[PDB]
Amino acid sequence: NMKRYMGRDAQRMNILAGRIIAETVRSTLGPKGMDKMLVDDLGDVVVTNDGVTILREMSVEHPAAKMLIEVAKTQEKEVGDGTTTAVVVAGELLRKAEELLDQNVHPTIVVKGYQAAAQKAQELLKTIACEVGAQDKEILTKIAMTSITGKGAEKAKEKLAEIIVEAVSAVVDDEGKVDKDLIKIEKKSGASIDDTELIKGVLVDKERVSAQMPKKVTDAKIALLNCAIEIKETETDAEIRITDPAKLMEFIEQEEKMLKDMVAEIKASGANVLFCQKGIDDLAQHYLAKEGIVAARRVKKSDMEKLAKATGANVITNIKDLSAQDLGDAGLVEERKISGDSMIFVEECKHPKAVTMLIRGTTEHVIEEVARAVDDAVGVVGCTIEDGRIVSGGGSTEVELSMKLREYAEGISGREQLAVRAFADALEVIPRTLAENAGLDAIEILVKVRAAHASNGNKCAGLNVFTGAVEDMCENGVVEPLRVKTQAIQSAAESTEMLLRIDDVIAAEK
Amino acid sequence: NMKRYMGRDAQRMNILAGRIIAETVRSTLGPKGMDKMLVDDLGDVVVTNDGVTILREMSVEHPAAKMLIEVAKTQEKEVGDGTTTAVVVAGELLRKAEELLDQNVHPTIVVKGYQAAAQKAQELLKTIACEVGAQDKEILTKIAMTSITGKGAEKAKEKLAEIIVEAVSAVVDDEGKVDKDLIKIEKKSGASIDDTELIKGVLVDKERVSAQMPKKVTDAKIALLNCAIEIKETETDAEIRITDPAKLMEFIEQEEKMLKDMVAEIKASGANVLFCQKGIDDLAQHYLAKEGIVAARRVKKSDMEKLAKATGANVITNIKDLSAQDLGDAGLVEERKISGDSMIFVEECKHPKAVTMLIRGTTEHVIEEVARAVDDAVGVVGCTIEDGRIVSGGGSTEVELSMKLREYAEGISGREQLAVRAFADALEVIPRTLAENAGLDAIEILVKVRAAHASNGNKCAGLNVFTGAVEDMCENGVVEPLRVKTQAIQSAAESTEMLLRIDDVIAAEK
Amino acid sequence: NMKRYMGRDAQRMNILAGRIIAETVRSTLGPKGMDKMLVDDLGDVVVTNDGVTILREMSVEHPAAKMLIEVAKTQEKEVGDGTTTAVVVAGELLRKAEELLDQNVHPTIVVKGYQAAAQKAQELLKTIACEVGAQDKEILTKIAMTSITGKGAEKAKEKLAEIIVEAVSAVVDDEGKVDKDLIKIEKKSGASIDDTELIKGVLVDKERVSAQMPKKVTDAKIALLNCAIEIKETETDAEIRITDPAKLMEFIEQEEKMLKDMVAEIKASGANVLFCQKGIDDLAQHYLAKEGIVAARRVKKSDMEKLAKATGANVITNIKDLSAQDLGDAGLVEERKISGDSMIFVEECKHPKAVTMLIRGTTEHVIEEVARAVDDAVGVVGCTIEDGRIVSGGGSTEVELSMKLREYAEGISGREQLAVRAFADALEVIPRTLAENAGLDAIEILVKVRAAHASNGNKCAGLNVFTGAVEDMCENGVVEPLRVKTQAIQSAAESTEMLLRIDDVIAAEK
Amino acid sequence: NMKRYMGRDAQRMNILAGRIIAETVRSTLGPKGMDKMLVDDLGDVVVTNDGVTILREMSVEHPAAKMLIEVAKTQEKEVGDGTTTAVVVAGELLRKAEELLDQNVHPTIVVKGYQAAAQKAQELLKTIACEVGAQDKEILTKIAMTSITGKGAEKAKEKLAEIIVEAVSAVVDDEGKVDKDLIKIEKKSGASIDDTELIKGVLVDKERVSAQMPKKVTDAKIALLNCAIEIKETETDAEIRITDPAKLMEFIEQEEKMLKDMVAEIKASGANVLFCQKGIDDLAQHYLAKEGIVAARRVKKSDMEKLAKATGANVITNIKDLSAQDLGDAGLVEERKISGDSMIFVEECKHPKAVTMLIRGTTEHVIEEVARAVDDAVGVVGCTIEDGRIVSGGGSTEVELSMKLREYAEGISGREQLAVRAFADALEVIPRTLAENAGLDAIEILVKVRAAHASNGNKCAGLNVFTGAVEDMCENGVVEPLRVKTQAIQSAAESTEMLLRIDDVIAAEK
Repeated sequence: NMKRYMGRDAQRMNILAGRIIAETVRSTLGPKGMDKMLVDDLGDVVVTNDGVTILREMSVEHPAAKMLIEVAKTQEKEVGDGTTTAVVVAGELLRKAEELLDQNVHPTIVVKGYQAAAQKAQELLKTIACEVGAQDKEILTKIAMTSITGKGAEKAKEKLAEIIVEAVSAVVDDEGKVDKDLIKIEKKSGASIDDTELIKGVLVDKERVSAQMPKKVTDAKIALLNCAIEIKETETDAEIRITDPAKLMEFIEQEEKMLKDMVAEIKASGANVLFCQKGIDDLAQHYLAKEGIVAARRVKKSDMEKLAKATGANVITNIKDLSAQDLGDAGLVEERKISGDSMIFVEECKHPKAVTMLIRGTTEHVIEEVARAVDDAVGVVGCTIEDGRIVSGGGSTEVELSMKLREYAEGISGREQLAVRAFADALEVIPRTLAENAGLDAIEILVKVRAAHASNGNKCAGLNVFTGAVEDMCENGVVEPLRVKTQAIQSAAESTEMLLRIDDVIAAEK
Repeated sequence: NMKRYMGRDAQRMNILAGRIIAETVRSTLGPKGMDKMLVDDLGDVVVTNDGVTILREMSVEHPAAKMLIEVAKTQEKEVGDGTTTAVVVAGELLRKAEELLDQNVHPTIVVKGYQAAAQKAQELLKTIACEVGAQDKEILTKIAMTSITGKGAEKAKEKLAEIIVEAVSAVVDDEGKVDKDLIKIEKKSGASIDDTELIKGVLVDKERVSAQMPKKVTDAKIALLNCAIEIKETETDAEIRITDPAKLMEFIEQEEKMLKDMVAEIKASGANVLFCQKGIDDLAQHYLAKEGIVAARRVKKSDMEKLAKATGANVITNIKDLSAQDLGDAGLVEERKISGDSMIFVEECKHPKAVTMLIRGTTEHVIEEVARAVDDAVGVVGCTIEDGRIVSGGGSTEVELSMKLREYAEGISGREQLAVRAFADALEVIPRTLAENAGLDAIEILVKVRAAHASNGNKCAGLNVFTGAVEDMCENGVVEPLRVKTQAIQSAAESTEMLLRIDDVIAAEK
Repeated sequence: NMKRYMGRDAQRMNILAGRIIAETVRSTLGPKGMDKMLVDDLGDVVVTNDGVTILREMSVEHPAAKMLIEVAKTQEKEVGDGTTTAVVVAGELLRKAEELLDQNVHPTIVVKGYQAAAQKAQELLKTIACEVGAQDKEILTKIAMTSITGKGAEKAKEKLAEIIVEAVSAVVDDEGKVDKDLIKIEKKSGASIDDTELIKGVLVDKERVSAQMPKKVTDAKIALLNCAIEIKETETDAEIRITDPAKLMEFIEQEEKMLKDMVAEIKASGANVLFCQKGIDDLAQHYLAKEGIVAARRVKKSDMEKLAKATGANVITNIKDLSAQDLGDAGLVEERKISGDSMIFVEECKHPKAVTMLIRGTTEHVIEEVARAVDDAVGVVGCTIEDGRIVSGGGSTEVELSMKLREYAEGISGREQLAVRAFADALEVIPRTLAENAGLDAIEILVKVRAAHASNGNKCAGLNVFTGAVEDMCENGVVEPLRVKTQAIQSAAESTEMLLRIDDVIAAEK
Repeated sequence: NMKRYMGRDAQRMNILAGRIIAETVRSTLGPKGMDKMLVDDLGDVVVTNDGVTILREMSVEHPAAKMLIEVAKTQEKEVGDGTTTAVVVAGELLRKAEELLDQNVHPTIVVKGYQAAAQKAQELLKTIACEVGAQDKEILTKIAMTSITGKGAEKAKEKLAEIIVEAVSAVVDDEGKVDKDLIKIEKKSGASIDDTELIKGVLVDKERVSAQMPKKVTDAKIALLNCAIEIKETETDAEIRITDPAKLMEFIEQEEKMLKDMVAEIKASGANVLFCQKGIDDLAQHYLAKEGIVAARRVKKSDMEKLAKATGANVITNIKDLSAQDLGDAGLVEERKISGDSMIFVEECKHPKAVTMLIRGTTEHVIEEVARAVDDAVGVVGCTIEDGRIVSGGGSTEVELSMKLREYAEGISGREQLAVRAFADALEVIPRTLAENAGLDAIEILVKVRAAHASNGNKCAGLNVFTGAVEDMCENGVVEPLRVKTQAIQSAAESTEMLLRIDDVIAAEK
């Protein structure tokens, strides 16, 4: 019952099917891209702009499509959004090989061509790289503004870019390995995007441990405890053997003394706020309250980590080693209710190594996609400070790229010319698809812009989709990180190279 | 319902079916070989070039095909890639026997012939053996370059061969038993092949045990512990019987003292990095951190083994025997995140007995097959230093081999001549299949190259598939280990010999 | 639904069905015999030459066939291979009785005849017995060379016979009860038969217990321990009741002391190699390593037994009784990897009472059947030294046997003549079937060889299947143990005798 | 359950499916074309080279494919073979529109382009027309030799072309409407093609009506009767009322007299051979035999028609009007058995207006396809004398056609350029597909031949598939009727034009 594909059969399936996946998602590309609604088997509803979410959620059957998950997953780790860009070009590359395969051009020649094209593209990528001010926050923000496109919340790119770039600039480390996961994205539905804000510290989704404890403490002295605040029990099994009535109270009171004195030791640190990863004994809560100590229980480990990054406090295992010099600082620690939801807010931190962006919004889908938009911008900004070099975006540079690729094809010649020239031909699909999704005549845009664009020193001329005509991309600030174009485009092809080597598909049906 | 085959019936099935398996995989052979896509019953997708993976993953039904698994499995242990070479010749040997069997040539005569052919081939194998510089790394690398063919990452054979041969030369032992499993292949998807590199030490896929511990230590003092760092519990069952309140704290504190002092003993070794195969008590982490000790927990035993090979450190069971002289060394021990994945890197080791090659790449399939390519090259290089003798490859030598096999057939005569001559005839299928898969007229190549090749002292003349014409294989460096051709070809036949003795197949259907 | 057979009905079934089993396996007989492929219900594949394997694996339905399992099973215990010989004759004996039964010859007369034939055959067996040098190893080897026929690895009978006969001569005991199970056959797929070898000692399929222990020790001092090397626990239930904190360390250290001192006692024996049938405590490994003791854990009991036979070491239960005089010796004990498989080799033993033959080969089937071939040769050689008397083989002697059986029939006369003469007629089927399977005219061979063979003193004239003509079997060394022909042939008939008494078959269907 | 296609959906289906039909039949094109085996639902076997047979016999499901039946059916009526030529180009035209449709080029623009291309092609067709001798039989035969290609009986084109062209030249009428159905193709399996021959007259598959009649008559006097030779019965119902015994014989004898005298009247015409479309009374046979009249009964109407064309005899209804001047002539009328099959042969006719080609051959398939080959040649020869103008064939002229089509595209410009240039691009697929089916590098042939072909006055340069290289088509006589290229190519596109207008497919499942 399972189908078996060899040679041309496998080619027809792999090419058409992967192309069909691309044909499905091609509409999502860029400022003019639209969105998709995916509902799973259990009936749960997801609204997405994200290609990876689309691929990982859609019930993908053909292996060749499943390959795109691997590529897009890597694209997520490096560049974030715009993966549609790579997919669409690959779809054309599949079509371009189909045409050459119909001529019976040897598959290894096509791949040989793409390898040479990758090497030549690397040179071209280094050539198009525009050096920019590595520390200029405002221009960096301008890049972030372009980064915030292809979602409906770019109307507020003003505040949004400010928060996102500020957050990244805050976490800048000597070494580029800066992990954007050190910037927390906190989601809370309710209200609208207008209430979104930057917290120079951390928001903890927990409740005040005891109702009687202070609700707000300004210059807090933060302690981090990962141990439970209870009567400690040994690892070795042990049992009390009582032989006299008074012992009943002596041992009960001993546990009272161990807890109480342990709390006195907590108090002896000077701590005024204490975060516990595990639980807190009811009586512990009582004494801590009487000691004026504000407590948070069962704090999620990753939150414990961000607390350390914000306050400077170190997680202590043994209270006996806990001293005042182990305490961290926060300009304000306060218990807050947002949309009536009790949470513990760590704000105004002195020298936070991590920060948290609070996102507000009308629905779960709103806050999911806005939060996703923030992660996306944050990734590309991170790359932008990681290599202070950019290129114009919007499909404009790919014209200049194909421009000289055609020259290489002419200098190479023969059948290899076909493979490289076809690559170049596919490289132009990006502006072509943008134009079509923008509702414009793509032939008009490509011909006319290509004519203007080529012109030796007219590099930045691209398409303005708002006025629907050729325009200088530079002054409008339509640019992209060098890294995003670099890794996405080159890898897009290099992964296809393996698919092109496939001449036999033997697949069982699940 | 089960089918039963005897005599000719069994012959027709065994010959056709095994031939069909060969017909399926024949396309995968050599520099011009293509790839296959296999998807299992659960829908999981595998992309492979490897014959053994193909046979062990494919749902093989006919026993005769299952036999090839046994041969290919041995081929893997000795020679690695190129198993297609043996399979294809065997397929022709099956066809050649079919023709002779249609004449009713006695099966034992065919086998008798192949036995004589194996013995004569051994003499011929010793004759074609070219002695080469046993320690010449660069020429060895040139061999490795040929070894890296039949995969799409040979574009980077420059760096790749350098790492692979360097790694093997590093682990050279007085005795040839050098086990290439002493060279670790570490896979990490992300980025592209470009980032692949040689680690003169070991990469450990674990996280820093305590967040507060040093993240980087240059000249580290490595200790290897296989015991858990916890309060030790006896093998004999034991229970504490408490009769006084103060005992509760005395025993709790006793465990604190046993742990703490045990840690002091760890500190007394001078160790600055400690690897634990089992777990580490939370409080242990605290004290070790305060002692400035960098710790790794739950370290995989095989990683513990490579750590010993890299640092010189010995795995200690009893801390009481742990002393500074038991410590090993590493030029750098550092906590790193790659693609945002926390790992512990042991680099720049002084005199590493094992090394680790880090492979980067765009997809899981990329890193699987590149890693497989590395294992393959490593095996054939190992054989190459194991016997410093080589032969030309590419099907060229097999012409010279059949050349004199024909002379033997003429000196032997009779019906035995048919068996030996048929063997020789089958021996030429290799260049023949390469030619066909290369898109060329195989008769043209065989006739014309055979004419040139024979010519007494024109041994190295083989086929250049890039220009598609006869060429001197020597100057182009198209060569293979003596061992690979030796074991693969001789065994290929010797296994068939048993199949030829089969005159009755009685098989139940699963 | 079950079928019921009486009288002639049962005769027709029993005779035809058992004959059909014989007709199936008759092709496997002798130097010219072929092989069979049996695949079970689970799809597992077995390749065999062995009749017992064929019968015990085949799904046998008819009871009469199941009877042959009992006979062949006994044949295995006494003579090993050649069981086809007995089966085929019995098949003819069934046919010969059918002819006589069609005349209504009384069943008890047929059996009465076979009883007399067994008695007369015993006299004839004693008469044909050729006395040979009981201790001549080389001629014994020549017998072993004939023993190695009917498998495809007789090409290497040179080395193979040398190892097999040497191994038997090594284990010769004053008493003939020598059990060939005292010679171990060790199988390792990989490489080819060429690497097969004799180990004057034992190969143990286990790993070095601690990585730090010596990997090779020449003149080893072997100790055999069947007890686990751990803190000993009493048979009586016991529990420690701790009342003071210091006890925690006192009891932990007590176990450290019991283990450590126990190891000191091990060291006090002088032992340098220790085999443990059970497990070894992790700390025990540490101390033993520090003491320079090479250890093997979880050693299979039968391996413990062969170790005793090789080294002279005695298995000790109580270490307290272990002394240096209990230690055994081995010329070399070494940790080896074969095909990358860690194993512990006990070689060069001084006065080994057992030896181990290492078999190499390309597939599992190779090593199974080669190992089976070794067991077979070993059994018939054992019989050959057990009674230093032989006869010519190849069906030649059975002519001389029938020759005088015909004389007995003539001296007996009457209906009894028919039974005995028919037995004699069946006795000639062996050379007849060999001839047919050899592709020759069986009537030509039987008539012509019978004419020459009879001739008073021309006993050794038999068939040379290689040149396909009559030849003196003696000079070509085509001979068999007296025992094999004796037990196999006589019993073959004596078991049939019971089947002939069956006049009623009432069998339920499973 | 039925599927519904709109817009792109319908485009993808129509384009792919029709292309797939083309991909199936493309292999059948030209001298190097191969054949197909089609077996219907009832199991009957058809072997064909003919596209129309392929389409009308294959179970075609998609309407777009069914459209090709309409085109090919017309192609059959005008040009006969080579329909694959049109189909393949259309398949590329579908692919070329797919590429333009993927750019969203307006469908009417594509069609507008093809309309202009048809008009320009008409001019180009008139331009390439080579005027040739209208009555030169031998050169005409040379054209017929090319016409006989793409079937395996062209080995005998010598005799075959001679018969076919002679037959056409024989039936030449002042007016071109000459219907080739006036040349009968008579099939008789048996013997081989060698016995094929031209009959200047007609072969009738009927038996001699009376065994006693002459078996052979040289200068026969032919009469054609379409009425039955029986006692005539009135249209009006009538009954005889007998009142006297003698009347019984009077009326019986009256019928004897009416028949007999009617026969005398037949004899009075002088006729010596008589063909009856209906039956012949038994007694009529008797008298006609006695009168020396050779008779054929139940003659098929179409055979009656060819008899008139051969002899000049006119079909008579009323014998009373039959006179000697109504008789036709034949040089020989004879009863013959071929392969033992009695038939009536009308040969050596004086001035035959129709002729019959007798085809012999080994199988039914042989005579079906050879007969089909004869019909095909006859059609294209007919066209060739219908307009005494030809062009080179073999894909050579289509290069020159596209050559100037490219010039038109350049002189037209804009988006219309794309449509026309794409047409031109598709026009080259013919030599491209020939090259591929010829086993050659199509890019090599197209590039190299295009380079030579273009060259102003180098028109006739095409591909010689026998030597596999460029060659002057003229001297080798590789030419085609002006009509065949004209009607086939232009119509091929004009039919596609309608398919391109399809934007909605609503199809029920049968």
